[PDB]
Amino acid sequence: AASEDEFLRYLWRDYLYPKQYAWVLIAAYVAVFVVALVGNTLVCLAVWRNHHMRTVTNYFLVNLSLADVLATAICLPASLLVDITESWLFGHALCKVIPYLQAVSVSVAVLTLSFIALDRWYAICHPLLFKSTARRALGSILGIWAVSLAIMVPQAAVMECSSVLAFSVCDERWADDLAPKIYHSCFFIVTYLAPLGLMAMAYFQIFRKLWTSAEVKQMRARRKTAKMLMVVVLVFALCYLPISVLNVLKRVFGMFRQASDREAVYAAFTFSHWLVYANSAANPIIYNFLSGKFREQFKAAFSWW
Ligand SMILES: CCCCCCCC/C=C\CCCCCCCC(=O)O[C@H](COC(=O)CCCCCCCCCCCCCCC)COP(=O)(O)OC[C@H](O)CO
Ligand SMILES: Cc1ccc(-c2ncccn2)c(C(=O)N2C[C@H](COc3ccc(F)cn3)CC[C@H]2C)c1
Ligand SMILES: CCCCCCCCS[C@@H]1O[C@H](CO)[C@@H](O)[C@H](O)[C@H]1O
Ligand SMILES: CCCCCCCCS[C@@H]1O[C@H](CO)[C@@H](O)[C@H](O)[C@H]1O
Ligand SMILES: CCCCCCCCS[C@@H]1O[C@H](CO)[C@@H](O)[C@H](O)[C@H]1O
Ligand SMILES: [Cl-]
Repeated sequence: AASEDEFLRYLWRDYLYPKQYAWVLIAAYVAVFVVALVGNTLVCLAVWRNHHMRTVTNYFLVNLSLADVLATAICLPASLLVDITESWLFGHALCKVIPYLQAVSVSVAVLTLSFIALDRWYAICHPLLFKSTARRALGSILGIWAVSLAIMVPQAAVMECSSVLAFSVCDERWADDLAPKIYHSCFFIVTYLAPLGLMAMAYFQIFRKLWTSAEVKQMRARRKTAKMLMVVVLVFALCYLPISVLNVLKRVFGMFRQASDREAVYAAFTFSHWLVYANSAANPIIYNFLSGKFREQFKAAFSWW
């Protein structure tokens, strides 16, 4: 009578749920992969074609798309396999490269948003101290890459591919308990908390300032960009909060060592990994709704191809 209820429960646990879980996982990763690649390519195209769009902000936004593409093309497919098998199938060398490239992508992105807020802050709040030209934005972009490429070397250095006795795992090799705590504390503050906290205070001051016929035309244009950039910074802080918190709890507070909640821990990190990659898909979509100049070029792309 009730025996069929027990069968359908084990049918759900053994087959239906895991098959319904792998489908949503792969569809979410694939949908983000496609949208992030097309959108971020359109961003680079829209600025390359439209010469009026070659502002200092948009030159930095193109750099953000390069960091997003780097993570989507290389890191996203690797993260998808790890989140399914929970093992490393790409060998010893890629165990250092891919984790390194992901850290490099995060540094470039947050440093790019920082220089954008810094450029807007001096342009609106404190004029005539520092001149910002597209020629000098290209030099800042190169410095952003040089710094990110350098400071993420220790991340690559600690990666180790160790066999488990038939399958390999890629994880960090730490000689002592204190080093990972100090490193991952600095990682969280340097790549997340400090820049976003400064950015929030910068945009709050920019909001106070923004909210002669030429000066009114200037403000209304600057208002359209501030409204967009504040959303980008807000979506960025949200997309990156879960993984940043999970890494601090794991690496600094020694959590998630018990194997009883294993699947729930995998589910939490998996969704947080996807949220990072979803950010790359969000940015072009944000530019479409909050920027009419990007919207125009995006509509021109769908009409042509
Ligand atoms: C690693 C990479 C770093 C380098 C990357 C560079 C990134 C650069 C980005 C943006 C430029 C920001 C420019 C600076 C903007 C600063 C804006 C600012 O002063 O904020 C005020 C609030 O602060 C205050 O009370 C103080 C608030 C303190 C909050 C502390 C907790 C959050 C931490 C947040 C991060 C700390 C970082 C530390 C930097 C060394 C509000 O203004 P308001 O008009 O009301 O006048 C003040 C009023 O009189 C206070 O009532
Ligand atoms: C899957 C993924 C996605 C995003 C992040 C991330 N974390 C913090 C801020 C932003 N994003 C992480 C991550 O947890 N980290 C980044 C890095 C490893 O990245 C990868 C990426 C793909 C792969 F197959 C193996 N490792 C070094 C360790 C650690 C800090 C992992
Ligand atoms: C918003 C749409 C509805 C979401 C519903 C999610 C149901 C998940 S049931 C799932 O059953 C497994 C059986 O093996 C257990 O292991 C898991 O702990 C448990 O989470
Ligand atoms: C992304 C690829 C799919 C991942 C699915 C993970 C969820 C497993 S649910 C369930 O967990 C039980 C634990 O008690 C086992 O007994 C069952 O055999 C298993 O079905
Ligand atoms: C650069 C800053 C470095 C900060 C990290 C080093 C200090 C350890 S924090 C400490 O970690 C323990 C791990 O077991 C937890 O049990 C505690 O609750 C928590 O307070
Ligand atoms: Cl792994």
